[PDB]
Amino acid sequence: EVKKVVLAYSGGLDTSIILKWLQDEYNCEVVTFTADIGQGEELEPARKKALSLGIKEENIFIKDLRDEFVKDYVFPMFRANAIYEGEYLLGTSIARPLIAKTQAQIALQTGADAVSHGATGKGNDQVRFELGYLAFSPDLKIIAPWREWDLNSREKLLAYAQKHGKSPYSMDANLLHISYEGLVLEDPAHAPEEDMWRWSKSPKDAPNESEIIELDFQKGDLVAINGEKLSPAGLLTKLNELGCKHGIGRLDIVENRYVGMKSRGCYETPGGTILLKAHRALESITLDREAAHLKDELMPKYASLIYNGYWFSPERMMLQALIDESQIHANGRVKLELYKGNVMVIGRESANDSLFNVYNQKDAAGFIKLNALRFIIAGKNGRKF
Amino acid sequence: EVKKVVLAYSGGLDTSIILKWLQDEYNCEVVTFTADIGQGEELEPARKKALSLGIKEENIFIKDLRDEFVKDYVFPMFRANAIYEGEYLLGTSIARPLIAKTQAQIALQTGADAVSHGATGKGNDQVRFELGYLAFSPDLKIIAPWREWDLNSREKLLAYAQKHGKSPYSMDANLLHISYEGLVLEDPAHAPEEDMWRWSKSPKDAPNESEIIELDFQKGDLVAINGEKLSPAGLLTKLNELGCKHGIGRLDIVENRYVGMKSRGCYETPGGTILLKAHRALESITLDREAAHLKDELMPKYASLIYNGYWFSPERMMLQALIDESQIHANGRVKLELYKGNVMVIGRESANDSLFNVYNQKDAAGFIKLNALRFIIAGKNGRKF
Amino acid sequence: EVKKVVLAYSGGLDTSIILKWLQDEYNCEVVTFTADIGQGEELEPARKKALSLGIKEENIFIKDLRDEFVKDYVFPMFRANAIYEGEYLLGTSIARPLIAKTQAQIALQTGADAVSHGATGKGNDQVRFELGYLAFSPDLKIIAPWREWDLNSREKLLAYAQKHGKSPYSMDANLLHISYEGLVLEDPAHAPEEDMWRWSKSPKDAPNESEIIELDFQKGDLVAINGEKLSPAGLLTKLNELGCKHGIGRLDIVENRYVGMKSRGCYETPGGTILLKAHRALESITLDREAAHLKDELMPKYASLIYNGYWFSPERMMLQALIDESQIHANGRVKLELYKGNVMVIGRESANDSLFNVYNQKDAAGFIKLNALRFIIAGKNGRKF
Amino acid sequence: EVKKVVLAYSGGLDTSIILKWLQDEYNCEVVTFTADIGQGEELEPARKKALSLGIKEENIFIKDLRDEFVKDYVFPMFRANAIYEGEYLLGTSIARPLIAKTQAQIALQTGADAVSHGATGKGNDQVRFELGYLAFSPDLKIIAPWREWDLNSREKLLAYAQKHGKSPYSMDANLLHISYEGLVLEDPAHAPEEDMWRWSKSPKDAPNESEIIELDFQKGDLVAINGEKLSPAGLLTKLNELGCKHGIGRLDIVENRYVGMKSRGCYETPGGTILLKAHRALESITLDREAAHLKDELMPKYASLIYNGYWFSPERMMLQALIDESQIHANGRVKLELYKGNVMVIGRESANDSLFNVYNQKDAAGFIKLNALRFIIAGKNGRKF
Repeated sequence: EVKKVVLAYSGGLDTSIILKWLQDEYNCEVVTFTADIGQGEELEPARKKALSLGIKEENIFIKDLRDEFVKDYVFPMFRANAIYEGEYLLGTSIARPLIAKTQAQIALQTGADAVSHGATGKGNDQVRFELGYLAFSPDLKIIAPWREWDLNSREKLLAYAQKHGKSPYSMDANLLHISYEGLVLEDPAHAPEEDMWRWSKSPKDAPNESEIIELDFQKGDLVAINGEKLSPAGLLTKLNELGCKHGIGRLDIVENRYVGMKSRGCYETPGGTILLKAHRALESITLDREAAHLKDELMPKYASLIYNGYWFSPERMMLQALIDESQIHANGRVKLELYKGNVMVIGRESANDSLFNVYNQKDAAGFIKLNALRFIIAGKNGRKF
Repeated sequence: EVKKVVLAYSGGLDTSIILKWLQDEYNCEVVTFTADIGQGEELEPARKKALSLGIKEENIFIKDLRDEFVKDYVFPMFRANAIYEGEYLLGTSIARPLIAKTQAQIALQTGADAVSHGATGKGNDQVRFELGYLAFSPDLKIIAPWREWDLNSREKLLAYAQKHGKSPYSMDANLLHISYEGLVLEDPAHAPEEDMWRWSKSPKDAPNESEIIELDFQKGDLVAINGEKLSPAGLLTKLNELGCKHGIGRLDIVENRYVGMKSRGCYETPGGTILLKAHRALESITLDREAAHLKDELMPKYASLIYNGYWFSPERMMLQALIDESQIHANGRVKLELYKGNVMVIGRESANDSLFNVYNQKDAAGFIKLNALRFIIAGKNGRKF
Repeated sequence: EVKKVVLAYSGGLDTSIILKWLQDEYNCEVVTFTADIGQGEELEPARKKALSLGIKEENIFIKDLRDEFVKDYVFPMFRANAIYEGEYLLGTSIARPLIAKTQAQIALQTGADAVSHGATGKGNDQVRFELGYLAFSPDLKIIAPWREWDLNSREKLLAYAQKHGKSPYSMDANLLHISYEGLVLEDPAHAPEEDMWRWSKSPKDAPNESEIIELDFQKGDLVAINGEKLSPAGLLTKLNELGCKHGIGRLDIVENRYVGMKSRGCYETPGGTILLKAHRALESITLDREAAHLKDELMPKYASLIYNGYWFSPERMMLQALIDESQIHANGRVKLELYKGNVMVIGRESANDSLFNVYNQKDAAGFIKLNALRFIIAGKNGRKF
Repeated sequence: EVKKVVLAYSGGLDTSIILKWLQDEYNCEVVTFTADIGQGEELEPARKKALSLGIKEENIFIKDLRDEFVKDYVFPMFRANAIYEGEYLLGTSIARPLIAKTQAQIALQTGADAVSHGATGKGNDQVRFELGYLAFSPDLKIIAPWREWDLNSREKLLAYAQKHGKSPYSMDANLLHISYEGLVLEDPAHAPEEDMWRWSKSPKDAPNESEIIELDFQKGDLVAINGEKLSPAGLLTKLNELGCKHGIGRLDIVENRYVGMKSRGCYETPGGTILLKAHRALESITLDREAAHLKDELMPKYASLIYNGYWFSPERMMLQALIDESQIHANGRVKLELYKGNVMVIGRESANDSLFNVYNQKDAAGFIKLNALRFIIAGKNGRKF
C-alpha cells in the first residue's frame, strides 16, 4: 500500500503516462519534481503540464540545481581527472546522484513514502537513481513502472495514454555533456551522421583563428576564466561556449555498462574536455609527484564507482578524502590555445605554490648504486636477463 | 683497472670527447655502438668519425633496431594504453632499455668488461641506461664520465677536445617521438615558439580535408594500415606520416622526473597518439569489461616503471604477463578520421571477437535489490546520508 | 522445456527431495554427480541412494577430485598468499569452481541440457555454482529449485518427501577446511561451544611437545614434507594431520558475503594455515622485493574474486598470470616448529635461488639526497610539516 | 661551516664517541636529545653522561614521548591493519618519524643549524631519520658521521674514544616491539637460541590457563581494556603485559630493506599482535564491506611507505585521510581468549554501530542473471572455458 509518491517529472509523454499510472494503480497522490541541471529546457511548462494532469500546485517542485551540480559534483570529480575507460567524462553518471538525492529529500519534506522514475527497466539509469534514493531515505518505497507495469506494448502504451487523457536521437543533456544514442549509432561499425551533433561546431566549421584563454584554480577547482570570477555553473557554461565555438569535446565510443553489456554512444563534453587538460597542467607544477601518481592509480576505480551509481557510498567518500587532500596546494593559473578541436596547453604558473622553483652527479651515482643492488644480487643468482 | 669499453656513440662532439677520455684515463680499447631507432640520422658517418678517432674497424658496431623497437618495446607498452601523468607517451623512456640491453650484449660478445654513455650526470637517462646494463650483464663496470671526470667547465671541456684533436633545442628523437627541451621552454609560463616543432605540421597548416584510415589489430598489436601489412617499424612510420600530415600528436607538459624535480618539455608523438586512440577503440568491443578495467587500474604503475627505467625488472614482467593475457582476443579493425590535430573514432568492428554481439526488467530488479542491501542496513543503523 | 538434468548430489535428504522434484516438475531424466574433495564421506552409498531413487546406473557419476582440487585450485591460490579480510583462507570459495566446472562437463558429456544444485536461494553458494556452469557451458539451463519451487514450508517440504517416497551445525568440509555456521554461532557476541570443533584438537589438548617439520617448494607450490614427495592431496592431507594434531588453524569471524550482508562462521584450516606461513617464508628469501610487494598489493582483489565466485573469469586469469610469473624462482625449503596453535618459522633456505646471498656509505648518501629533494623543494615552497 | 648541532643521544658508547667528534670536527656546540618511547631505559643517566662529556645543562633535552607515540603514530597505523610483507608490524619504522620530528623541532627551538644521528651508514635507519628532519626543517644541515668520518676501523675507533676521554644482540626496543639482529640470526637457515627473547615468555612457558580480555574501540582506536580507560601508552603497555604473559607476538623473518638487500630479524610484538586481531574483529561488524576491502587493497602500499621512512609525506597523508574516513563508525567491543601464543577472537559486539543487525530468492535470481551476462555473451563468442 502506498499513499504519496515523488516522481521525477520532465513533462515528456512517457513520464506523463507514468504520472497517470501512479495515481491509478497505486491510488496515490503524486508529487512532481523537475530539476534544471543544464538541459536547456524551460522549467515553467512542466508546472503547467503537471497542473493539467491533476497535480496539486503545492506538489509541484521546480528547482534550479546548476550551481550545486558543478560545485558539489562536477568539480569534485574533476579533481581526480576521472575518466572512464580512458575516454568517457561521466556526464550522465555524475548528474544522476544529484537528482536522486534531491528527489529523496523532497519525499522526506513532503512526507512522501515512495519515489518513482521513468528510467529504462534494463539500463544503467535505474541503478543510479535507486542507490541514491536509499542513501538519503532507505525506508522509501521505490516504484519503477518500467519494471512493474503490464504496459509493455507500444499499442498497449498508446491505449493507456488515450484512456487517461526535436532530435530523433535518445539524448541526455546537462551542464557537463550531451549524450546521443540510437538510430545509426546502433551499429558501432557505422559513422555518426553530421547533423546529429546539436551543441558543438565541428572542428571543420570551427573558426580559423585560435583563441587563448586563462584559467585560475583554487584547491583544484576552477574559480576564474580570463580573470572573470563566475559562479560554478557560470564557469562551466563559459567553458562550454568556448568549447562549442571551437569544436572541442566530441567523442565516439562503445562503453561497458554496469547493467547489460556494451553500448555505443556519442558525447559532447566541450567545457569538461578543456577542464581536464587544464587541471592536469595545474597539478603538473603544484602537486608532489607521488601524490599525483597515487591519485592516478586510484582514478579508474573512482571512475567506475561514479559510472556504476556509487557516488553516495563509503568507498567513494574514502576515495574523495584522499583526492581532496591531494588538492590543498593546487592553486594557480593555466594558459591554453583552442583551435578546431584542440586543447593545447601553452603555459602554466602559480603565484605561491609552484614546485617548479642542491644535488650533484656524485649524489646521483649513489642513488643509482642502491637501486641497482637488487639487479646485481639477482644477476649473481643466475637471474640475468 | 679496465681494459675494454663499449661506448654508446652518436658521432656528436660530446661523445667524441668521451671516446678520447676513455682511451686516455682508463687507458683502454674503446668499442663504439651506434643504433638506428628512428633518429633519422645516417649511420655511416659515425663509423667514419669513429675511424678518424682511432677506433678499430672491428670495434665499430652499427645496428638497425627499428623493427625490434616497435615490435618488442613500443607495441607491448601500448597494449596497456600506457600514459604517464595522463599525457606523456613515454617516447624517451621506452627506447632506452633497447639501447642499454643491446650495448650490454655487444659488451658480452666482444669480451668488454665495461660500458659507458654520454647521458647527463643529473638527468633521468643515466638511470635508464645503467638499470638496463645490469639486467643483462650485472658484472659490467659502468663508466659515467659526466659523473666521474674533472672536466666540468666549458673552457676546460674545449681545451680537452683540442688537446686530443641544426635545431638549437636539446632533442631526443626516435620512431615513437621527438622531444624538445631548453631555450624558451625553460620557463613553463612561456609558450613555445612555432619554429621549434620539426616533425609535424601544426593543426593550422594541416590540410582542410580530413582523411579516413583503417587500422587492423591482432592480439592487441597493430598489423595493418588501410589493408597494408607492414613490418612493425613500417607500421609506426606510416602512422607517423599520417599524424605529421594532419598536425597530430603535439604536447606541452612539465613532468616529474625520477631523478631531480620537475622539467618542462614538448613532444611530438604523431603515430603513437593515433595508436592509443585506436587501441582503446579495439578493446572497447573485444575486451571483457573487468579485464579492461583491471588493466586501467594498473596502468599508471606500469607507466612509472617504464618512465623510471625499470623495463627490465620482475615487477614489469609480472605486469606485462597480466597485460598480455588481457590481449588474447584483441583482434579487429578500427576506423578513424584525422583532421587538424584530431583523432576521431568513427567505427570499430571485429570479425570473430566482438562482444558487442537474455535478461529482463524483473532480473534487473533483483540485481538492484541485492546491491542496495548494504545501503538499507546502513540506513537503519543511523548512517543515512 | 527440459529433458535431462545433471544434479549435484550428496545423498542427503534435501538433494534427494530435489532429485524427485526435478523428475516430476520438469519431467526429465536426472543425472547425479557426487564428488570427493576431502569431505571424508564414503562415495558408494550415494550411488546406492541414487539407485533406490530411480536414477539409471549410467547416470550416476562418482568422481575423486582431491588431487586436482589441491593441484589446480588450492596451490595456485596460495601462491598469492590469498586471505580474505585478513583472516579467511577461502576454503568454501576455492572448492566451488572445481565442482561447478566438473558438473558442467558431465552435462556436456551426457548431452544434458540443464544443471541443478541444492545451494540456498539466498546464500553465496548459488552464485559460485552458476558463474562456474556458464564459464564452461553458457547454453546450460540452470535450475535452482530453492529459488523456483513452491516448497517453502518445512511442513510442505516433509509432505513432498513422503509423497514421492551427526553434528548439528551447518557444515562445509573439504581438503582445505571445515566450516561451521548456525546454532550459538548466530550471535557474534557469543563464544562457540568447545564440542563444535570436529577436526582439530584445541591448543589446550594439543601435545606439550613441539614438532619440527621441513617443507620443500617448487615454483611456489608445496612438493615435499620432511623429504617425502606426495601427491598434491597427499601433501595437503599430511599438513592437515600435523595442524590438527597441534591445534592449528581455528578461526572465528564475521565476514561480508557477496550476496546478503554479514555472517558469523568458524573455520578449521589446519594444513592451509601452515601452508601460508611457510609460503611467505619461502618468498622472503627467493622473491625480488618489488615482485613480492606488487603481488601483496593485488592480493585482496584476488581474494575477493575467489570469494565472490569469479575463479573462472578473465580478471582472475590476468591476476593469475601475474601471480605465477612471480613464482618462477620460488624454489626452496622452510623449517617450522608447531606447538599448540603456533606456526613459528625457524629456518628458510634455498639451494639455487636464495637472494639472501658492493655499496658503501657514500653511495647511501646520494640515495638519500635524491629522495629528499622533493622535501627540500616543498619546504622552500612553504609546505613544511 | 656549522655552529650548533642537535644529536640523537642514547648515552651509549658510540653516540658518546659521536658527540665528541662533532665538537671537534665541526667545532660546534652539541645539543643532546634523549627520548623515552618505551625502551625501558632510565632517562636520567643520559643527562649525567652528557654533562660529564661537556654538554651544557640547557642543551640537554630529555623527553617522554610514550603517549604521543601510541596516540599519533601507533594507533593511526593500526587503523589500516598495516603489516609489511604479511608478517612485520613495523615497530622500528613507526617509531623513527616521531624521533626525527622531535629532534628537528628542538633544533628549531634552540636555533641549531644542524642535526645528527648514530644510525648505520648502510641501514634503513639513516633514511628514516633524514626524511623526517627535512619534513619539519628542510634547511637543516644533516651530519651522518657514520657516512662522513675517517673512523672506520674498530682500532681507529677505540683510539679516538681514548684520546677524547646486557644482551649481545643488536636490539631496537620501544612500546610497540623489541627487535633482534646479529649473532646466530645472521644465518636465516639457523633457528634462534631460546635465551635471546627478552620480553615475552615462550608459548611453552606461558600459563596453562587461558585468559579472556575485552577491548573497547572508538573510531578505530583502542580506548579501554577490561573496562579500564587508560592513556594511549597505558593501553599499549597493558596489552604488552598480557601478550608477554601468554607468549604472544614472536616473529622470525627475513625482510626486504629499503636500503641494501635482505635481512634476517626476530621481533617481539606482544601488544600489537593482539591489537591487529581485535581491530579486524571490530571492523568485521562495523565497517561497510567495500570500505573495508578498499582499505585492504591499499594497505601494503601504506605499509611500505611506513617501512621506507615516508611517514611525513603527501602520499601517506592522502592514504591516512582515506583510512581515517573508513574508521568513523568503528566503535565497539571485541572479546578474545589468550592462550600460549594464540589470540583467538571469541566475541565482537557494538552498541550503536553494528551492521550485523528484505530480499528474497527471486531477487537473488536477478542479481545472478545480470552478473552472468558477460559470461553468456563470451560463451557465444567462442570464449568458453
